[PDB]
Amino acid sequence: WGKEGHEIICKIAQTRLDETAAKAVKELLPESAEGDLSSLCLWADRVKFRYHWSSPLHYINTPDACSYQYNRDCKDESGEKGRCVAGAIYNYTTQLLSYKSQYNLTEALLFVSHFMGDIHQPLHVSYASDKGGNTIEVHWYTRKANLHHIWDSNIIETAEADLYNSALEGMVDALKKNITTEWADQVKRWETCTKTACPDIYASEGIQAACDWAYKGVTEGDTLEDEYFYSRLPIVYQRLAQGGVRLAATLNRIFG
Ligand SMILES: *[C@@H]1O[C@H](CO)[C@@H](O[C@@H]2O[C@H](CO)[C@@H](O[C@@H]3O[C@H](CO[C@H]4O[C@H](CO[C@H]5O[C@H](CO)[C@@H](O)[C@H](O)[C@@H]5O)[C@@H](O)[C@H](O[C@H]5O[C@H](CO)[C@@H](O)[C@H](O)[C@@H]5O)[C@@H]4O)[C@@H](O)[C@H](O[C@H]4O[C@H](CO)[C@@H](O)[C@H](O)[C@@H]4O[C@H]4O[C@H](CO)[C@@H](O)[C@H](O)[C@@H]4O)[C@@H]3O)[C@H](O)[C@H]2NC(C)=O)[C@H](O)[C@H]1NC(C)=O
Ligand SMILES: *[C@@H]1O[C@H](CO)[C@@H](O[C@@H]2O[C@H](CO)[C@@H](O[C@@H]3O[C@H](CO)[C@@H](O)[C@H](O[C@H]4O[C@H](CO)[C@@H](O)[C@H](O)[C@@H]4O)[C@@H]3O)[C@H](O)[C@H]2NC(C)=O)[C@H](O[C@@H]2O[C@@H](C)[C@@H](O)[C@@H](O)[C@@H]2O)[C@H]1NC(C)=O
Ligand SMILES: *[C@@H]1O[C@H](CO)[C@@H](O[C@@H]2O[C@H](CO)[C@@H](O[C@@H]3O[C@H](CO)[C@@H](O)[C@H](O)[C@@H]3O)[C@H](O)[C@H]2NC(C)=O)[C@H](O)[C@H]1NC(C)=O
Ligand SMILES: [Zn+2]
Ligand SMILES: [Zn+2]
Ligand SMILES: [Zn+2]
Repeated sequence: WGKEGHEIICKIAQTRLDETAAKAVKELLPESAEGDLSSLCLWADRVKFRYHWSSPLHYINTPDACSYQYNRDCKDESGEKGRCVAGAIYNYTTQLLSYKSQYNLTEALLFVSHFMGDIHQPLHVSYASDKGGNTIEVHWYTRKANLHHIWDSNIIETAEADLYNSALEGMVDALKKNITTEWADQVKRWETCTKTACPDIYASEGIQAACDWAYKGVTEGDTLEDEYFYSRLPIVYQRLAQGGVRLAATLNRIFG
């Protein structure tokens, strides 16, 4: 996701922390964050080149199909197993279990927070052949955009402006209300993990969404506008809510 998606996920998550996780997060964040996890939930994107080994950790490349399997797909372009967003979530969650080494656990917190978000963006678990939709060039209303960017940013930005009247917290607040009043039974399933982290579950949902919602109906050169926007917005909402709920549930397990 772009900035807005990560902020939403991290705002939802931080308000769902239990006392032990809330305490650990306050302790691990730098002073400059002013206690707010969401102020640093794009940090991982800002070290893609300084930590160039981290760049493949934001996504999963799959074959042209609707399936994900860790052993088949969780690898970087050189074939190194584990080097994908699912593998990164396992790595950094494991590191945080040691909290109160060799590792910087502030970085581990910021990585797991960002990557729990990215594994929920459908086009972060999608086809190698189109670079997760980056090579699918369309228009978003009147402007050129690639499909990946539409999912990272344009849908959310257009909703924030047109539907939420530029209210920086309107979408968050509406998602939180629905977590309580519309989605309670589902939320319980979203939180449950028979392990500490369950990223493969989330990735498998994501490639299915990439097939059925993101790529579906889209051809190079199309104009995506209201029909696509209104029909895909509920799945964006779902994935943001899932990401926030699962980030909190995972941190609660780690720090508990
Ligand atoms: C899980 O989370 C962890 C933590 O975030 C991730 O760890 C990171 O993993 C990446 C690789 O995936 C590492 O980067 C690579 O590091 C090696 C060198 O590794 C040694 O040096 C590291 C840096 O040390 C200096 O800096 C520190 C900090 O300032 C100082 O303290 C030191 O004194 C040094 O000055 C050091 O971090 C490494 O230690 C880690 O590993 C050891 C085990 O060996 C542990 O004991 C430690 O506790 C610690 O965990 C280690 O000592 C580089 O060689 C890599 O770069 C080369 O290769 C790249 C291609 O693969 C290429 O792009 C680069 O240009 C570079 O290429 C050059 O060198 C090659 C080899 O010689 C040549 O072939 C090539 O031609 C060219 O010349 C790369 O930088 C991170 O260091 C590591 N970070 C940490 C903190 O551990 C992990 O990836 C995560 N995994 C998943 C799945 O999420
Ligand atoms: C665990 O990991 C985090 C994230 O990587 C580290 O936090 C980062 O620390 C660095 C400093 O090491 C901060 O950058 C500095 O920010 C200040 C203020 O903007 C700059 O003045 C400073 O610039 C100087 O140093 C650079 C060194 O390369 C030079 O390029 C410049 O020219 C200039 O001389 C530098 O940019 C990051 O902002 C900060 N990131 C975050 C997200 O907080 C942890 O480092 C610790 O915490 C820091 C706040 C600071 O107190 C460090 O001294 C601490 O080590 C790191 N924890 C570790 C290693 O224990
Ligand atoms: C929070 O949950 C509420 C309730 O589900 C969401 O509002 C509902 O949004 C749906 C669209 O996802 C609306 O349904 C649509 O209505 C039109 C017109 O009838 C129809 O063409 C579509 O086929 C679809 O049925 C629904 O009217 C609306 N409900 C209410 C009471 O306003 C809301 O969007 C959710 N917000 C977030 C952030 O999740
Ligand atoms: Zn992202
Ligand atoms: Zn992206
Ligand atoms: Zn990212």
